[PDB]
Amino acid sequence: DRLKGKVAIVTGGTLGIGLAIADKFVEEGAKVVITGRHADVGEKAAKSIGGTDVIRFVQHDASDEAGWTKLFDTTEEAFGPVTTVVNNAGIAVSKSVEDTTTEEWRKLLSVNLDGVFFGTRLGIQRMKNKGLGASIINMSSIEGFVGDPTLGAYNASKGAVRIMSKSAALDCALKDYDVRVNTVHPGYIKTPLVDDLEGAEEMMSQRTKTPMGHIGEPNDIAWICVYLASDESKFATGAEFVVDGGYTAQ
Amino acid sequence: DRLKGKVAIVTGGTLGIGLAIADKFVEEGAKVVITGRHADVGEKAAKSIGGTDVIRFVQHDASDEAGWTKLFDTTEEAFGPVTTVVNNAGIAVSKSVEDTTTEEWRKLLSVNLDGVFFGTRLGIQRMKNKGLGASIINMSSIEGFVGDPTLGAYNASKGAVRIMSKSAALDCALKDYDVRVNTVHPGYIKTPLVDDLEGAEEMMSQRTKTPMGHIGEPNDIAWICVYLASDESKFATGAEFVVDGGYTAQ
Amino acid sequence: DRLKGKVAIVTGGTLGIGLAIADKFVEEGAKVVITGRHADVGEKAAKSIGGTDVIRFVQHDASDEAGWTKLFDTTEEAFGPVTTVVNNAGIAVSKSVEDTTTEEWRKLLSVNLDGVFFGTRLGIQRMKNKGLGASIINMSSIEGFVGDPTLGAYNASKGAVRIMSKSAALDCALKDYDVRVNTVHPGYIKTPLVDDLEGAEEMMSQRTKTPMGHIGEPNDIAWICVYLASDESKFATGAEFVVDGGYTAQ
Amino acid sequence: DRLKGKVAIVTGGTLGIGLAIADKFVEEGAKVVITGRHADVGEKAAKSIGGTDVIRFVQHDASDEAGWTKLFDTTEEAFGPVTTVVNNAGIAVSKSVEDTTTEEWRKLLSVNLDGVFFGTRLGIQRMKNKGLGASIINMSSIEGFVGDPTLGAYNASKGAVRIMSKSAALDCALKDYDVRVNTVHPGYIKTPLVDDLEGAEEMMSQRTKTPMGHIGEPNDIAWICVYLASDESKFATGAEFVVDGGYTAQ
Ligand SMILES: NC(=O)c1ccc[n+]([C@@H]2O[C@H](COP(=O)([O-])OP(=O)(O)OC[C@H]3O[C@@H](n4cnc5c(N)ncnc54)[C@H](OP(=O)(O)O)[C@@H]3O)[C@@H](O)[C@H]2O)c1
Ligand SMILES: NC(=O)c1ccc[n+]([C@@H]2O[C@H](COP(=O)([O-])OP(=O)(O)OC[C@H]3O[C@@H](n4cnc5c(N)ncnc54)[C@H](OP(=O)(O)O)[C@@H]3O)[C@@H](O)[C@H]2O)c1
Ligand SMILES: NC(=O)c1ccc[n+]([C@@H]2O[C@H](COP(=O)([O-])OP(=O)(O)OC[C@H]3O[C@@H](n4cnc5c(N)ncnc54)[C@H](OP(=O)(O)O)[C@@H]3O)[C@@H](O)[C@H]2O)c1
Ligand SMILES: NC(=O)c1ccc[n+]([C@@H]2O[C@H](COP(=O)([O-])OP(=O)(O)OC[C@H]3O[C@@H](n4cnc5c(N)ncnc54)[C@H](OP(=O)(O)O)[C@@H]3O)[C@@H](O)[C@H]2O)c1
Ligand SMILES: [Mg+2]
Ligand SMILES: [Mg+2]
Ligand SMILES: [Mg+2]
Ligand SMILES: [Mg+2]
Repeated sequence: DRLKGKVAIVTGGTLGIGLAIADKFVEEGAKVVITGRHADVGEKAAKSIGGTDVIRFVQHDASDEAGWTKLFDTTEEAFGPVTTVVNNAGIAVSKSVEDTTTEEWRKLLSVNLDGVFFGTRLGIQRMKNKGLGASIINMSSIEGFVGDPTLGAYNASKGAVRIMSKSAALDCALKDYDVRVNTVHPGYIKTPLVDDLEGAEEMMSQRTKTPMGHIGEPNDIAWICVYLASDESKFATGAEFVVDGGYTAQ
Repeated sequence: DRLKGKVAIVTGGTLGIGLAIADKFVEEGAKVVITGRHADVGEKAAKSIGGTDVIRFVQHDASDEAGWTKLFDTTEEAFGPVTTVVNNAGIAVSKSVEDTTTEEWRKLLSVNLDGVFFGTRLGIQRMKNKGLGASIINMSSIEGFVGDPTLGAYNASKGAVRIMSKSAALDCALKDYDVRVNTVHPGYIKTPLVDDLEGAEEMMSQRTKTPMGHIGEPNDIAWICVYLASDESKFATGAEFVVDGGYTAQ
Repeated sequence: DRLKGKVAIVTGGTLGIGLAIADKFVEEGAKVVITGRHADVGEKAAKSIGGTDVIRFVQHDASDEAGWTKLFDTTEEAFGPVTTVVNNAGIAVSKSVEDTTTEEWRKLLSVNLDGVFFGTRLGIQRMKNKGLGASIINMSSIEGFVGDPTLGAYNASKGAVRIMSKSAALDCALKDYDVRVNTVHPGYIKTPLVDDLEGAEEMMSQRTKTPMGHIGEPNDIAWICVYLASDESKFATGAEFVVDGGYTAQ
Repeated sequence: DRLKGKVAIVTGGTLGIGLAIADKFVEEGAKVVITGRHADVGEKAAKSIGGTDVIRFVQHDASDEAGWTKLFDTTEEAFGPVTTVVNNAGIAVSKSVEDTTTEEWRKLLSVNLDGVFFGTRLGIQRMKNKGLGASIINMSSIEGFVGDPTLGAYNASKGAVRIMSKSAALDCALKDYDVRVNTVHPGYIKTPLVDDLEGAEEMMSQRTKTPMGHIGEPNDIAWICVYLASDESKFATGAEFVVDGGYTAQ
């Protein structure tokens, strides 16, 4: 319904937030290609949402530049012209700036920053001037707004994603590309990422962190992405959309 | 559909943005009471959207404090317990801070600030702890983010609404009131308000103002309000939602 | 030294932050008039900093509009043309939006908002186009950035001051008035205001509030005001300056 | 005077903003080591400010990780324990996100992001827990707040610097390291960087960009850095300091 005729690429769409985004996208009429590095997890994820007439899994590392062009070619051949790109693939490292190894630093930014750049850049090139009502949704974080003492590299990547997206949004708007670029800034969401962050759920459920006294679910982010992907938000570009249970409000 | 069982008060719902919010709210299954100071315009506005089974007009000035209590009583009698409050009623004065008369200053703030406060305060008192999935949507502006040399009082009011709403959102969250509070920050939208601002449409359509090269329509704001009113945004509180064609992105 | 030839009005300069601003202003060569409602405290405050050749007390309520004109006339007669206005006079009420009486609401805003407006508006009219390197410094807060569940009216006032100042700054800049307008956003500072907020010092000293593990002192705000008052910041206008021990960084 | 006993490393201190920072730092009593890639420009710069008793040039690429440790060792041997680190070295590329080569992307981020990370990380390790009143000043930009259609990679780096610094500031504060971390966000400043951006000065001097109708000078940024380096700002950490002639205010 709300995403009629839309064709979406959702990176890291096999687990957590990305899975829910893909799930709700298909539910609203969109055709979706999800990516991930693990094929077994990926195929199970895709089949869990629907058949290959609406959703397909493509194994792809978001930091793999050459693979991005093939990903677009695959999606377009399968479903027609890509209209929506969700740069969701991302990882977290639990290290202060002081304690961050250069290897940790480079690896996180390769995925969280370079991966988003690859998708956004190619997304603009491929979707511009085609009357698709194209939408690029880049997954930032509340960590793109505020800092965390043990998420140094993570903070850097999300701050980068936040502002880089504004540049793309402006360029597309000024050149009448019919492409919108926005960022989503989830608070803490119950996902495998958060499960891997030791004690994060109990600590961030505290009122001093999340005022609602609990963390969110992947569907909380799926629904704001549906809005941004749909023509409902045709006047929304370059903006930041925060779903965080009040985290950044205090 | 998306607003099933919701009962909404939309202040200033007889023209422009408020009218579209009411229009789309009814479309998504909500019961709506719209307010305005002019009865002739108001009654015509309500009938243009639907019958009295889904929408009714109530004559009410948002700055009328005593009237707010009667408004809630009237809405509740007609449709049952209020679940949604859209503090949308607002006015603009085209004056620099330097050139603003104290009368202009007090009158704009009476409506834009005191009115939003009256609605938010009573909204919390009336909707808390009732499992309604209550949502309070306060209409700020891009003028709550950036200044304009000829919108002094307006800027003050929208900045106040922006941050006051965060206070309410936090209070409701920490006390488990089941009430969410968010602000919407429209860019320039084609409405009687903008029509009353001499030459505003052509000037704000310039790329140096709105990068998309045009201003928005009332439906652009209606749809984000639908999202905030719905249980889809159950994890969104204390946040700011900007639909401005890229105005604040540059 | 750093404020040579400057003539400053500092509202609420008899205690706390305002007192320190006046103290350091005089130290850096400026002539200062401090205001307050209590004459006994005020006269003692002025004499504690210096003689009437550098600082004088004038009894004046910031919400007294007519009194503002006489204040400027008095200051100018004593020290020559005013070059600097610090709208610092402000009060706090410890109430949620829900629990705020309309009387509390109107009174806080009368001082914190209308007072700042009166000073800013007249400040522009009186200091523009005189080559004074004029600076208007409006005292907002971290509560102009984030909300607090028990500072509803306060949050509104500080958000208003934050954005209204931008309007004034832009107007002055575009019209080449040689007047700059900026806002200062202190975190929690050890003052009679904070002392009047029951238990505020111990609670806001907690790491979850102020990361430095303590609140600030009035001199912390004095020194950033000295910078904004001086010609050192001749390229700074419409901006927000935060001294909060990291409060808003998390 | 204001920087008594301070020992500063200023990366890219041989031209533009960095040169002025070094100049004013020495003027205020600090000992300074400036870096740059070109030795001839570097030595001329250092000698132009003072003798080797107050300032020395060290040839160093900010993206050279191993060189950073030697830089700290050199500075400390020459002047005693480092107290201040100004991560100022940075470059700009005039390309939209769409038109940005991966090489351009990687090279800019290597300097503007990785360089700042190297300096901040080592800065914390070397200056913590020594009672130095240590200050880390990371040079972001207005391009870390808003986007520009032809500064894609640049926007990314400055957004990254903006938020990464907050993480460091929090960690240092919570662990009582006696190290502060803040970001400076200059508007357009007359420097060789801006001269290399074709037509940037005339375009950004337009009122629609910089409201003051002109761009700034390197000293405008030097003076805010002096404040941040001095003990005057001992309560300021994790914050953003904007000197932009009103650019981001509209
Ligand atoms: N969960 C939160 O609290 C939260 C909060 C704010 C922002 N975010 C952001 O939302 C995004 C998703 O978060 P999440 O919690 O859902 O993470 P997640 O649960 O761990 O799932 C991440 C997904 O991305 C895939 N992936 C991981 N690395 C990849 C790579 N290099 N290339 C392609 N795909 C990759 C993963 O599959 P494979 O491992 O098999 O590759 C997985 O399907 C992230 O960008 C995150 O930064 C999350
Ligand atoms: N249009 C924009 O570009 C724009 C941009 C950002 C934010 N906003 C905000 O969005 C809100 C609505 O904007 P708008 O453009 O649609 O305004 P509008 O076209 O002029 O319509 C305002 C509506 O509010 C009613 N109203 C006016 N004063 C009232 C009062 N004291 N009490 C109750 N109702 C009142 C009006 O009806 P009556 O006159 O009969 O009372 C009218 O129905 C405003 O708060 C505005 O500040 C608008
Ligand atoms: N202290 C903090 O933690 C903090 C944090 C952020 C922002 N601020 C802001 O910084 C400003 C000063 O704070 P503060 O802590 O130093 O307050 P304070 O300790 O209570 O002192 C307030 C000063 O203003 C005067 N004053 C009060 N009401 C006035 C009025 N109507 N007209 C003129 N003068 C008046 C008071 O003298 P009289 O009573 O005799 O009139 C007093 O000298 C305030 O605007 C506050 O909102 C403070
Ligand atoms: N100018 C503006 O309008 C403006 C506005 C906002 C932010 N900023 C930021 O302020 C900082 C300085 O700006 P600027 O205008 O003064 O630039 P600039 O005039 O071109 O000077 C940059 C200085 O850094 C040195 N440098 C360049 N690349 C380096 C590297 N890889 N390693 C070490 N040193 C290096 C340069 O010397 P060598 O070439 O010999 O190496 C030069 O001395 C930058 O981070 C910039 O992003 C500038
Ligand atoms: Mg990199
Ligand atoms: Mg916070
Ligand atoms: Mg009033
Ligand atoms: Mg702007």
